[PDB]
Amino acid sequence: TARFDLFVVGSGFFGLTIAERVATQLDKRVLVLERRPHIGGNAYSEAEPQTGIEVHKYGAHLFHTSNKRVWDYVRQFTDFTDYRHRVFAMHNGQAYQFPMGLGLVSQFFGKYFTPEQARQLIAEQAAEIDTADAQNLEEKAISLIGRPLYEAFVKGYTAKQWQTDPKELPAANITRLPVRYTFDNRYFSDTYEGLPTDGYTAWLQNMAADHRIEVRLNTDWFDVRGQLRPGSPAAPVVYTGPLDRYFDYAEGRLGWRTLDFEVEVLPIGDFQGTAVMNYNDLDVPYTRIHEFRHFHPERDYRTDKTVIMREYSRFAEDDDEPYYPINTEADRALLATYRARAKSETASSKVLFGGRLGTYQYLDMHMAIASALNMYDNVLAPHLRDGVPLL
Amino acid sequence: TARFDLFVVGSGFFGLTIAERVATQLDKRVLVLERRPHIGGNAYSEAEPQTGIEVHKYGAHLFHTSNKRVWDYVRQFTDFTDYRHRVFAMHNGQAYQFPMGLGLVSQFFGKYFTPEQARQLIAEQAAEIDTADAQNLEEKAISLIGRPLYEAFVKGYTAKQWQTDPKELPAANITRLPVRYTFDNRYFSDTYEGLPTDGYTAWLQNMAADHRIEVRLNTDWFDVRGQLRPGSPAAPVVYTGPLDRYFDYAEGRLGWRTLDFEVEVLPIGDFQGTAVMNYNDLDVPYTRIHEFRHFHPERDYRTDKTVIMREYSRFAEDDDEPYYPINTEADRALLATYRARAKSETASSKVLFGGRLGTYQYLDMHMAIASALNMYDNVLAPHLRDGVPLL
Ligand SMILES: Cc1cc2nc3c(=O)[nH]c(=O)nc-3n(C[C@H](O)[C@H](O)[C@H](O)COP(=O)(O)OP(=O)(O)OC[C@H]3O[C@@H](n4cnc5c(N)ncnc54)[C@H](O)[C@@H]3O)c2cc1C
Ligand SMILES: Cc1cc2nc3c(=O)[nH]c(=O)nc-3n(C[C@H](O)[C@H](O)[C@H](O)COP(=O)(O)OP(=O)(O)OC[C@H]3O[C@@H](n4cnc5c(N)ncnc54)[C@H](O)[C@@H]3O)c2cc1C
Ligand SMILES: O=c1ccn([C@@H]2O[C@H](COP(=O)(O)OP(=O)(O)O[C@H]3O[C@H](CO)[C@H](O)C(F)(F)C3(F)F)[C@@H](O)[C@H]2O)c(=O)[nH]1
Ligand SMILES: O=c1ccn([C@@H]2O[C@H](COP(=O)(O)OP(=O)(O)O[C@H]3O[C@H](CO)[C@H](O)C(F)(F)C3(F)F)[C@@H](O)[C@H]2O)c(=O)[nH]1
Repeated sequence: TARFDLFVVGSGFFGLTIAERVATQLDKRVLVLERRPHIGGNAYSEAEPQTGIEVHKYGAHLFHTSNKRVWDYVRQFTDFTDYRHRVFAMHNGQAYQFPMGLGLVSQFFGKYFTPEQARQLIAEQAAEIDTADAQNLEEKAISLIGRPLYEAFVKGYTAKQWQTDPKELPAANITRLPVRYTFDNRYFSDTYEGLPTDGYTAWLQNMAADHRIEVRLNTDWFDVRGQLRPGSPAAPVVYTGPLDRYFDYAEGRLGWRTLDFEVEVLPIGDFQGTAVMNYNDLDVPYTRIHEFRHFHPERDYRTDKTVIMREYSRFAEDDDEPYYPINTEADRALLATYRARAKSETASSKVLFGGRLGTYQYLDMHMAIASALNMYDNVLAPHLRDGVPLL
Repeated sequence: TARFDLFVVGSGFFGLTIAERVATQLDKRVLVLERRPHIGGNAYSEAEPQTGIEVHKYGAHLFHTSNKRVWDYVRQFTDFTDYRHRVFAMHNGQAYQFPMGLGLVSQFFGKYFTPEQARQLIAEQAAEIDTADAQNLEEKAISLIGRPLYEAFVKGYTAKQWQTDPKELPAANITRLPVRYTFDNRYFSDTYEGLPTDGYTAWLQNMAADHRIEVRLNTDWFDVRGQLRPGSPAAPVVYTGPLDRYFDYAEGRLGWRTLDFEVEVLPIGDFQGTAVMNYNDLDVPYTRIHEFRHFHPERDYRTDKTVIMREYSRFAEDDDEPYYPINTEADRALLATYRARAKSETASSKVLFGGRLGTYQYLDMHMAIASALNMYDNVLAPHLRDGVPLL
């Protein structure tokens, strides 16, 4: 007589992966509850009416992974193009090859450097701190790319994105970018990469297309959990919303970063001649500019119009939507207290916590999907199928 | 009682395509005669013993095509990697993004140019001649990329490759390179591109693997045609050797360009950090340098050794192997006389002429394969199957 076998809070890639796996592999009924008027979370996309160009409404999303299982899993719901993401950096009125590589070095220092000459120069300029003993973002970056490059391509950019002292930011944030001594300027270094052939929304709709999956939009979990859970007493709950918001900020508010976007349809065919242009200087407010027509070069759009998007970073207010965890020393101490409360909620009320917002972690699409598969394999499936305790 | 149904002179991509199609689609026996001690022509490759790195013995060969039929045809004999060829240009001790694009323009002129600002600058600097009215290479290049770029990236390079006045060289030679106003630096602009997964030699061996195809190496056609053709009187002949050499240079010698190579195994892991580096300046003898480890970035070779190859251009002597047709006005006049003789040989002795050497034409791998398929479909197959006259 139980209506649902599982509750899922959030229709992001983590939530949809969980819902899809439980519904199709266990033949169970899943209710997905979404606060927003649309599914997919921040991966939600829409076609711009004038051009037909797919616009990433919540910031550019580029898919990439070296996990074969994840790669094989996502291909069940969408095809991928042969797109290879590349980023250019604007500094002092000049566009630079990016990231760290022979192109960047040769441009910034005025002459060509062999792979060995480049390693030497950097080694010299990284002498202050070694890579292994780097506590924070600043120590890590300087140890990897040297100081003169750090000031001209990291200092200003980091200040605009976090508004937090780099000595207080995690070192893992900078290791997201590949450190290279070749002319290769692929922004990612994963085995598999590409954009959804028919868009992200179509991809996300396929994952929730199963008839055993019900998605209720414009619905807040905390407004309806009092009535739904009695309808299905034994049904566990997978929560992917903000971790601190779940406990009503009892111990305090975790530091988040949010983003403002500026979408504009220009009466020209090409604005910058590339997909993403980073702006490292402080004389400009936005961190970077996206031109979505270059996301799909295999497609042919009108050559008299183009759609660009400028990106702005600031602290996430109470009514803002959290995009990036800050993870300072104070933030991590607060996180540990919420992790304890979360661990108690699992034992007391069968509530699991996952996703970027649910765990306060810097998660990409492929990392959240992989994390969702792990939670399913090791936690959810043994419980829903064999009755194994959730923790 | 006829031993062979077809004679093929040359085991290049043109010759092997012809042989493979006739043998498998018509169930006919084909004799392939090769002057060299190996098959594949200039596409022949070998693994360097110290590293295991595939070396293109007769110059770097990059496959690319927009022809779906050709693409589907070649995949029957080999797989292709996701390799995308890119070339960098060395000038005045600095490495430049190549070819014509926003990267090159921004580097050479000292500041960033928008796609519109770039079109303006070039337009100004191309004012002398318009693209449509370009008679030769020099007029075509200047009309496309402007003069200051022409002198710094085309003048010196063209002088080293052809040693012929650019006003006397074909305009089609420069249109091989994509003219761009974006940051895209893909050297080719075809739909399909990649390198043979298991090497070129394995690819070529598969095309001639059929039991109805016999390949005789170290055999010159003109030494054995007197005895072979009586053995198979009705068998046509597909000749892919030098057109003028076939008629013993009766009307004169066509102008060809040959190449000398300098292969070296260096005691370092990386020489230039990219596959191909062009040298546009005259203060260096070689036209470009290839580093073959970057041809296959999906592979992992030893990091203490690397194999490079320097390329030198000069006029093809009598004992040299012709690589590039010069095609001056005098050359084309001589070609017209050989085309008439060739047309007579087809009527009198059933001898077809194809390939880069057989037609004195600037042919790529995909263009020769496509040309071979056309000759098969429209000429050879109707003759060998229905008895239709060859011309
Ligand atoms: C600006 C930005 C850029 C990114 N770029 C990339 C990229 O380039 N490549 C890449 O691989 N990844 C990228 N990511 C990461 C990726 O978008 C997400 O991690 C991904 O969607 C994974 O799912 P998630 O569960 O963390 O969903 P999230 O989208 O982080 O959000 C999950 C959902 O929970 C819902 N929710 C929250 N609270 C409630 C509630 N109370 N009731 C109901 N629903 C609720 C929200 O509506 C939200 O839709 C980016 C993320 C951001 C923010
Ligand atoms: C230096 C160079 C670089 C190239 N790079 C590329 C590239 O990057 N991408 C691309 O798509 N294409 C490239 N090509 C083109 C390509 O290599 C050839 O066009 C291709 O092999 C097509 O076949 P072909 O018949 O023209 O054979 P070719 O190799 O031009 O030669 C055909 C064969 O005829 C044989 N032969 C000649 N005379 C006799 C005789 N009397 N008896 C017996 N045999 C004879 C020769 O041994 C030779 O092997 C390049 C060519 C050269 C020369
Ligand atoms: O020019 C730069 C670029 C980055 N950084 C530092 O690296 C950190 C992370 O860089 P990222 O590019 O990974 O930042 P993200 O916003 O998470 O990455 C998004 O932006 C990219 C746009 O090309 C991609 O869309 C993406 F995949 F990496 C992203 F979507 F997640 C930054 O926070 C900053 O501190 C710099 O310091 N300077
Ligand atoms: O820097 C340059 C480069 C090219 N050129 C002009 O374009 C003409 C053709 O350029 P190409 O690159 O097509 O010359 P090719 O030798 O036929 O091309 C070979 O070299 C390339 C190496 O990256 C590729 O391997 C290839 F495919 F294009 C090639 F094998 F055929 C040149 O003859 C020259 O006049 C220049 O003037 N300057």
